[PDB]
Amino acid sequence: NTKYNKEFLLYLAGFVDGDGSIIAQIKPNQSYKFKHQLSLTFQVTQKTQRRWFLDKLVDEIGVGYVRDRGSVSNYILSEIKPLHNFLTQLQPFLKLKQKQANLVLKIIEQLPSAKESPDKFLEVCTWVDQIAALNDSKTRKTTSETVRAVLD
Amino acid sequence: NTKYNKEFLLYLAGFVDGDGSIIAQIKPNQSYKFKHQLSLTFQVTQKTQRRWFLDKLVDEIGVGYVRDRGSVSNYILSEIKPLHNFLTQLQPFLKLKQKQANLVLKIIEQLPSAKESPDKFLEVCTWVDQIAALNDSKTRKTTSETVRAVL
DNA sequence: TCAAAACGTCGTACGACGTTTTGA
DNA sequence: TCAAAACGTCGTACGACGTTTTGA
Repeated sequence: NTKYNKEFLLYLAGFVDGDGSIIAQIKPNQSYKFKHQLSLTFQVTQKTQRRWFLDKLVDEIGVGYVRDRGSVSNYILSEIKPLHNFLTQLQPFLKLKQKQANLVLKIIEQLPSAKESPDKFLEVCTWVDQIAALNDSKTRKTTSETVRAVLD
Repeated sequence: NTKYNKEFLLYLAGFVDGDGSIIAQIKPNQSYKFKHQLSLTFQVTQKTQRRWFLDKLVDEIGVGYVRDRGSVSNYILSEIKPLHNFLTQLQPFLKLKQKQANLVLKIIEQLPSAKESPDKFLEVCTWVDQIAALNDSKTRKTTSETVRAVL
């Protein structure tokens, strides 16, 4: 892993609480077993002028990347093992997004177990619902209950 | 004149850097000698469902109040002295808003110096701009020129 | 099959201002 | 003539999804 110092973890938990985003998706893909991918994405969208912030932010955390969208850039971390580490250390300090982080961790820890059984998959898809609910969910298309459809 | 928890200062500096607002307005009013009020505001906006978090702020910081906006809510701190204290302690831990902090600080300090000698009042009004420059301003109306041309 | 990356999308919510009153 | 509250309101990000690709 990598072990994050407490001064830094404190600041970050603050900044994540206000300006930052924890996303959980079920992505229709024909390529998979259950024909859905479970993606966890942690992300912070800054204004490209400020990319230095997201870049320093890449260097400090030591994992993940910055994508330039044009006027805006994101810091993205989709890598599961580092993500899990990041979110365990941050969770204790989160005053707002704490539950979503705990839900991301629960989802991750159970990921392998979910590939095995169909109805076990849906139990995990519900948590990626519960996560969605804790954001203001707009364009959401694929839910846990969309999956149950095909699974039959 | 409260001293703050460095643990809580770090979290807050992180929070403010992301979600916080430092606003410097030149607000024309007909009362004042120079016919402008000088106004500093540090605000945090949160959906009213989360209003407790705003209350926590009123508590941890000790001063300021929550305004219920309907579906959303603001924590406001407009009191100059508490604001100068708060920003002094927070300023070293600010990354993204760091500059704004030190302007509101340097403004607050020069306030009485501005109450007297308008050419200095102008010099200070200038600092409001530079703050508005660090935010991306949208509806900005009254500026340091707006005042000056009337001086 | 899977973890990841790559990339496309858009309706409004709210930051950052306004204006005007209170209570000295 | 002040500080400080009260209250009002708009433009363009942007957040939270989305689809598709990559390479083992």
